[PDB]
Amino acid sequence: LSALNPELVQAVQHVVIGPSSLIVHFNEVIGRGHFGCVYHGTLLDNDGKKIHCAVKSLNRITDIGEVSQFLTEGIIMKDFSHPNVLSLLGICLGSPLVVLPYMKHGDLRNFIRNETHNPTVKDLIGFGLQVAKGMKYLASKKFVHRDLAARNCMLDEKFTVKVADFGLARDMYDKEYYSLPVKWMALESLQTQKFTTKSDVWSFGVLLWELMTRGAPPYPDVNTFDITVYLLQGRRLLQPEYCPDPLYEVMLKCWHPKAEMRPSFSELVSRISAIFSTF
Ligand SMILES: Fc1cccc(Cc2c[nH]c3ncc(-c4cnn(C5CCNCC5)c4)cc23)c1
Repeated sequence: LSALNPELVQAVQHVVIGPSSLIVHFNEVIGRGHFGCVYHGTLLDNDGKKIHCAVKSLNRITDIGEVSQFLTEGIIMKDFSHPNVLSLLGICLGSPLVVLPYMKHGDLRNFIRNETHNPTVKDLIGFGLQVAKGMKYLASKKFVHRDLAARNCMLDEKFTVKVADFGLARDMYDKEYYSLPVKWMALESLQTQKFTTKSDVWSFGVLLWELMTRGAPPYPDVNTFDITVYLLQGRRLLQPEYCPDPLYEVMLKCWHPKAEMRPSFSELVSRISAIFSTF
């Protein structure tokens, strides 16, 4: 730790959580191992208020070169703050730690799939509008997500959706064993391996479809290899049973073959809030 550049150490100070500010409960995992080694933690603020948090041990980082790089992704993610984006509470310098807020209802996909939960069409559209608000913010900062899907959004105790699985919160589903999300990808990303805000808009379209079907898998009868030819033929996901026609018009616009013809996230927020307001 002494070996790190002093000007870089000074730069990351605002992101660092001191060991006397955090109680990590290494004896209790969050979400029955489905999110890897994520533990409950208690973070103390400047006034001593207790904050329930989720603590991820970043096992991939070993050498000083990697520590220095992760320190930069921390500085960048710390500047990202919005009600519909998962915030980075801080980092701890064994393994470096990533401290994230605790999300009572886990991931959005599992929540909408759970038989015991009964969100209305309005509630589902509200979740979609929340995701659109989070993405409008990321897009405003020229940040391209590359893996937007319902499994990658989280829900807190107030049912606020937080876009996640980006920056230091990426590989959210990395499970350890002892022995590309092509169905959410824009046609041009499948052909070029390049990603833009316009390819996030296509992905948002599929997540909208996921919300309106209460988490059904997209294109269940189509192989990942066959998705390109299927999309090139002009075939698209069909209108869900309980989905308003203007909302399906929105989804279809997200899947337009010409990237420039797709709505921006600011247009999606405008259009979806107008639809939400009719309920
Ligand atoms: F972008 C990320 C990067 C790394 C990790 C993570 C995961 C993560 C962060 N904060 C969390 N806070 C709570 C839960 C969680 C899991 N399951 N549950 C409930 C669900 C209802 N049943 C009881 C358990 C709550 C998971 C997380 C995200």
